Amino acid sequence: DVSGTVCLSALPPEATDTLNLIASDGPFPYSQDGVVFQNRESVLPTQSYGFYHEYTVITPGARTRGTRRIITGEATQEDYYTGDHYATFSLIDQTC
Repeated sequence: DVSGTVCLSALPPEATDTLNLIASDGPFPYSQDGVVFQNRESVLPTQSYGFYHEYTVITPGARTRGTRRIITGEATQEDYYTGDHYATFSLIDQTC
């Protein structure tokens, strides 16, 4: 299930960075940025394989990708933020 919609400005600033890189088709900081997200656990709505992709939202100080991501859907501004390593997601509203 998607846990509601969140304004971009209420997310960590790194989420804004990640969306800016998605908008320019990268390049990206991690090799895993832009791989297909399978939605294996069906947390997000069911869509075709390849409908979703994932991108790192950098955690300051982390040596690894940490727990924060944006998952894109192929729909117009369909983007989800997770801060808890894909457990929960909120739809990102870039308008606020």
